[PDB]
Amino acid sequence: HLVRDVKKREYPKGNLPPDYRISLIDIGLVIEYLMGGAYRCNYTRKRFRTLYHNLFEINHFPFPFHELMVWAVLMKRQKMALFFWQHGEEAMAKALVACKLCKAMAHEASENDMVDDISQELNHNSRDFGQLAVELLDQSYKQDEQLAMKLLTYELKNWSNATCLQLAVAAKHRDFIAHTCSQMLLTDMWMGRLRMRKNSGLKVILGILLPPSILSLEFKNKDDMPYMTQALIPLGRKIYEFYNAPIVKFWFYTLAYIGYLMLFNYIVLVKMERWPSTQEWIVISYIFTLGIEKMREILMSEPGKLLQKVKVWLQEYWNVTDLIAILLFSVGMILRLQDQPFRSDGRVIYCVNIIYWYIRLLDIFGVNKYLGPYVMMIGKMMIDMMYFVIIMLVVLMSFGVARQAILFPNEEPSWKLAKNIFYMPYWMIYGEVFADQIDPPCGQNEIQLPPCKTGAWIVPAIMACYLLVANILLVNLLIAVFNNTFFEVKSISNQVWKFQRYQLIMTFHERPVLPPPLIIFSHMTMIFQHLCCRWRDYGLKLFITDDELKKVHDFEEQCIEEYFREKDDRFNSSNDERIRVTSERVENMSMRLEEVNEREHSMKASLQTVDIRL
Amino acid sequence: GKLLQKVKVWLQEYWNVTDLIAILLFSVGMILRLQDQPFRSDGRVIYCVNIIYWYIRLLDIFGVNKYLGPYVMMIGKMMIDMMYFVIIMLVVLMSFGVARQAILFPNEEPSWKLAKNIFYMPYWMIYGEVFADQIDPPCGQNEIQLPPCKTGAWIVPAIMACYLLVANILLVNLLIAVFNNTFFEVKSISNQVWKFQRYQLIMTFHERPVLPPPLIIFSHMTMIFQHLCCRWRGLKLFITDDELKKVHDFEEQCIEEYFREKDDRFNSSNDERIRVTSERVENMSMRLEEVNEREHSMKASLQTVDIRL
Ligand SMILES: CC(C)CCC[C@@H](C)[C@H]1CC[C@H]2[C@@H]3CC=C4C[C@@H](OC(=O)CCC(=O)O)CC[C@]4(C)[C@H]3CC[C@]12C
Ligand SMILES: CC(C)CCC[C@@H](C)[C@H]1CC[C@H]2[C@@H]3CC=C4C[C@@H](OC(=O)CCC(=O)O)CC[C@]4(C)[C@H]3CC[C@]12C
Ligand SMILES: CC(C)CCC[C@@H](C)[C@H]1CC[C@H]2[C@@H]3CC=C4C[C@@H](OC(=O)CCC(=O)O)CC[C@]4(C)[C@H]3CC[C@]12C
Ligand SMILES: CC(C)CCC[C@@H](C)[C@H]1CC[C@H]2[C@@H]3CC=C4C[C@@H](OC(=O)CCC(=O)O)CC[C@]4(C)[C@H]3CC[C@]12C
Ligand SMILES: CC(C)CCC[C@@H](C)[C@H]1CC[C@H]2[C@@H]3CC=C4C[C@@H](OC(=O)CCC(=O)O)CC[C@]4(C)[C@H]3CC[C@]12C
Ligand SMILES: CC(C)CCC[C@@H](C)[C@H]1CC[C@H]2[C@@H]3CC=C4C[C@@H](OC(=O)CCC(=O)O)CC[C@]4(C)[C@H]3CC[C@]12C
Ligand SMILES: CC(C)CCC[C@@H](C)[C@H]1CC[C@H]2[C@@H]3CC=C4C[C@@H](OC(=O)CCC(=O)O)CC[C@]4(C)[C@H]3CC[C@]12C
Ligand SMILES: CC(C)CCC[C@@H](C)[C@H]1CC[C@H]2[C@@H]3CC=C4C[C@@H](OC(=O)CCC(=O)O)CC[C@]4(C)[C@H]3CC[C@]12C
Ligand SMILES: CC(C)CCC[C@@H](C)[C@H]1CC[C@H]2[C@@H]3CC=C4C[C@@H](OC(=O)CCC(=O)O)CC[C@]4(C)[C@H]3CC[C@]12C
Ligand SMILES: CC(C)CCC[C@@H](C)[C@H]1CC[C@H]2[C@@H]3CC=C4C[C@@H](OC(=O)CCC(=O)O)CC[C@]4(C)[C@H]3CC[C@]12C
Ligand SMILES: CCC1(c2ccccc2)C(=O)NCNC1=O
Repeated sequence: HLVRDVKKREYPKGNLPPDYRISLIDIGLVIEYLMGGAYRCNYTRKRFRTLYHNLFEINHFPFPFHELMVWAVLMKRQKMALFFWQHGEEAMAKALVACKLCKAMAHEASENDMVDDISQELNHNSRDFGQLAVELLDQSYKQDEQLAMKLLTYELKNWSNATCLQLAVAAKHRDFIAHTCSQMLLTDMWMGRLRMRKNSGLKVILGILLPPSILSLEFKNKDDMPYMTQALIPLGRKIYEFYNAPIVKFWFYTLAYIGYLMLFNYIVLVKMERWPSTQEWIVISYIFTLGIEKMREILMSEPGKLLQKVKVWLQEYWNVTDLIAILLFSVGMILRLQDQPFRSDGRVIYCVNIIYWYIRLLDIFGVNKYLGPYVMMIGKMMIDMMYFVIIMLVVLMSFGVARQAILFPNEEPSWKLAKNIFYMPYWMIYGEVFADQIDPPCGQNEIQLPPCKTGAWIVPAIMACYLLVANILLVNLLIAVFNNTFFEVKSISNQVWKFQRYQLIMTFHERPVLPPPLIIFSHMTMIFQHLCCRWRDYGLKLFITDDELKKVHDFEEQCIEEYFREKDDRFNSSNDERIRVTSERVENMSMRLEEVNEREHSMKASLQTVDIRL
Repeated sequence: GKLLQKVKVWLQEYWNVTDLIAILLFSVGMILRLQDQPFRSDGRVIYCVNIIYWYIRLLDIFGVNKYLGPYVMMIGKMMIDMMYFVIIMLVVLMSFGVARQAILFPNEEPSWKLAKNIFYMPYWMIYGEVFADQIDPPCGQNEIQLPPCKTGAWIVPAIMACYLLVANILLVNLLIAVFNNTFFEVKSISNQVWKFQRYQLIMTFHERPVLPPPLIIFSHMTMIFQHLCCRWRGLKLFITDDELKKVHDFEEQCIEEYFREKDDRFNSSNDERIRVTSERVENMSMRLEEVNEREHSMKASLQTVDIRL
């Protein structure tokens, strides 16, 4: 099923004839499609294409097990694949790749409507291989924490030059990106080349606001852990390593967002004249220079097809709601630069972006380890709040239509009838019963009150039923929902926060130095450098040597051997297996001891016969 | 011994710190009140600020009772969850307030009352006052000619609706859930911490003077006079050496019985019983195989010797 899809999508054939002898080149194209992204497998590298063309001790694969694992995972031979995982090397890479392969064959088989037993069992094998990765990583963390880092970040040349961090995030395997080893390593990329492991927020902000405070900060050495993408003199390196550190580039974009948001408030509370004010020109700068940055994230993303780059970008929901608000603020500008009333309406459009850009402070707030899980808590409870909104919408419009029609009989077609359905009953949920208009005094002589509309006594009574259902039934049931969905959403949103930290370090490592209002200088540097170097890759890898590659390898088979050894020891000392082994040995006692008694019967009988003959 | 270390140990107790702060502000209020106007009203204002603190302290006063004290520590532990709610609600409140003030009043001038109108109306909106006359005021019509509707003023009831839904229904109920799931943990910790702070309670009131604060100046002058005249001219039991011998022997009895009862629980837990039985049964299998081989040889030798006889 896979080989038909990768050949039909390459050169549109259709159903390939079943006699097709699927080449290792063709297997390589299956591997790239299931992996996704920029993974370009060693089969379809241009050297092995030459080798297959020139052949159909340079025939044996240097590390055969790696190719066997991929062979057994693609053909669903699970017990064979788990034996291949133990016997070998780069096992951390092998388990995380097999976790992504098993998940990728899972949704492909469900898409092709292959039988459900295929899709369930491939998702079971994905959880098995992913669980072996956590239990190997934990065992590496117990022995030597520093060598576990090198295992997590070294450049996996046999797996399209990725690292074990990138492979797990691509596999969305949340527990691997939430273990203590990965989080304290992601902290090390966050602080960058700074060793300021204390009161981190205050010292970095004082470095930004007062640039002389950078010189009093403790910086790590040049060989502690060089996480990098592609491979007076103190004081210049001190400023450069500070103003490239990802935690520095965060708070320097954050004090420019808080500086933007403080400025835009001033232009809309205070009047706007015909031409833009000095404050408003800094605002207009911030939106468009951000729009160039949001454009940059699309073009310099992972895929190659422009539409596939766009599809990667639409996945992040905070990124797409940036560009909608940027285009909305542009529309608000062009109207604002015209004569009123066009200006008045572009004033209004400006104030509606305020509804968005304070809510984007929620995402900036997500960096903190306490407010961050609180924010993802809010998003999950709103799905429960939508069901509250639908049930409330029936009860609100049932009171609203009944009140507007009984109290106001002889009305005419107007859209204000629709407003009066939703106006008064909606504010009754929030503490205002509109007490003067509950039961207005009618049909009496105060002056002379107007005559009572027929059936107006029903309006207090259906008010009573509506306020009981709204405020003591459905709001109270929403409280009961929110408690009993709070625990599991808490446990999920901590681990999802710890998993989306990886996105947060890696994007800010790729964002420019200067803030959004000054990003036009760095953006001109990138455009000029790309054009001039033409005339004349992602992630932070450790890029290790060869003799350290051997050593990091030897650390890892000892972790495979010790993991499997403690698994055999825990099984052979668990109470379940001790009762089993005791019971089976006692069963083999009973045939034995009964045989001893029958033979001692013949021995005592032969002793009696010899006693007769002696 | 050092004065700064004395100050730091004293500054560990937070109530003590806020006491010294409140006494300094009451001193400042006294000085401004014993001057003349326009300073006497300011000293009165400082006095009325200080009564808020001297009323809250009642919670520390109430912290001796077995039921109220842990409740006060519970309130203190849920303040942090409220602080997170405060930040989130502040973001939503400022969004509605800025949108309201900028849309409804479009020709204002630089003034600090803009910041008041940002925060005033949305904040009282959370506590059951929707300010019904100013939700959608009638405009753009004659009934007297009402002033023309500001452009986009229809948005204000809609962002009102969304703000009140995300204020009174979402965040408050989420804080109910947050307080409600963490109540058990905070309860257990607050009872244990209250039982711990009772030591500081007894200790401090053992060392405090007898006369009340309004008459502690007599005990304080007695203390300074006693310190001078005697310079010139915890609660322990101080047991005898015999009783030291008895409490010592009591303590080896408890240490022995502790280790012995631990070894009994280890050698009567189901885990060790199953382990020990399994090891014995393994040795039994080797030995019964040996007895089988030997007695088979013995039966064969008995048959051969019976052939001999
Ligand atoms: C780093 C983060 C935490 C804060 C960065 C933002 C502030 C430094 C900015 C944002 C809003 C700015 C204010 C916006 C508007 C004005 C009015 C402006 O006055 C006028 O335009 C008319 C009178 C005159 O010309 O002085 C004087 C500067 C001031 C106070 C600005 C001072 C600088 C402020 C506080
Ligand atoms: C780049 C932003 C996002 C963050 C950094 C904030 C500051 C660099 C900005 C924010 C507010 C700005 C101020 C806003 C308004 C004014 C008034 C302006 O006054 C005049 O031009 C007076 C004469 C005239 O009216 O033409 C002088 C610049 C100044 C102080 C600006 C200086 C630069 C400030 C402090
Ligand atoms: C003044 C009035 C108009 C109030 C404004 C109401 C809305 C415009 C805001 C208020 C709260 C916001 C929500 C707060 C929390 C979240 C979770 C967050 O989403 C995520 O983190 C993605 C994962 C997830 O949804 O759990 C950002 C979107 C969302 C739904 C926000 C969407 C926009 C909302 C509904
Ligand atoms: C069940 C709950 C969760 C949602 C249902 C409530 C909303 C859909 C309602 C309640 C208040 C309504 C608003 C109340 C008042 C107005 C003003 C109205 O504008 C005018 O009447 C023009 C100005 C004027 O004539 O005074 C336009 C509709 C609107 C925004 C209404 C739109 C629909 C709203 C937001
Ligand atoms: C399942 C639930 C969501 C149903 C809710 C339906 C009502 C909210 C809708 C459906 C039909 C609507 C009516 C359809 C037609 C008209 C005529 C319309 O008249 C005009 O616009 C004036 C015509 C002119 O003079 O040009 C005013 C709104 C009104 C009463 C509408 C008011 C709102 C109504 C009752
Ligand atoms: C289904 C849930 C999740 C969302 C709620 C959707 C509806 C209940 C809202 C969305 C759009 C609203 C409408 C948007 C605009 C108007 C025009 C508005 O017209 C006026 O106020 C005319 C001016 C006047 O004379 O007063 C009357 C309310 C109405 C129909 C609103 C009624 C309530 C609607 C249908
Ligand atoms: C009239 C207006 C100004 C309202 C006043 C509100 C606050 C001044 C009060 C109300 C409840 C008080 C809280 C109630 C409970 C506690 C626990 C208590 O803390 C402890 O006992 C732990 C600290 C220690 O004793 O070492 C005293 C602080 C605190 C947070 C209090 C701090 C002051 C608060 C917030
Ligand atoms: C849960 C969190 C988000 C609450 C945060 C709300 C506060 C930051 C706001 C809400 C109401 C505000 C107050 C509303 C009114 C006033 C009166 C104002 O006094 C004057 O303007 C003096 C002259 C006059 O009274 O007209 C000074 C600011 C103050 C205390 C405001 C200070 C800031 C407050 C306390
Ligand atoms: C980004 C979030 C977290 C905080 C947003 C804070 C705003 C509510 C503050 C910060 C900048 C403030 C402005 C900074 C400068 C001024 C000028 C100031 O003008 C004067 O003081 C002139 C003399 C006078 O009229 O008193 C009036 C307040 C105002 C508009 C401030 C109003 C309130 C603002 C917008
Ligand atoms: C964790 C939470 C509780 C922190 C909340 C901090 C801010 C939201 C508060 C604290 C101090 C407040 C300020 C204290 C005093 C004033 C002066 C006040 O000025 C006036 O009212 C001037 C007189 C007039 O009304 O014209 C306007 C609100 C403002 C800026 C307040 C706005 C809201 C502030 C910044
Ligand atoms: C506009 C907000 C922001 C930002 C700032 C801090 C954290 C996350 C995002 C920015 O200032 N420029 C780059 N991207 C962005 O959207």
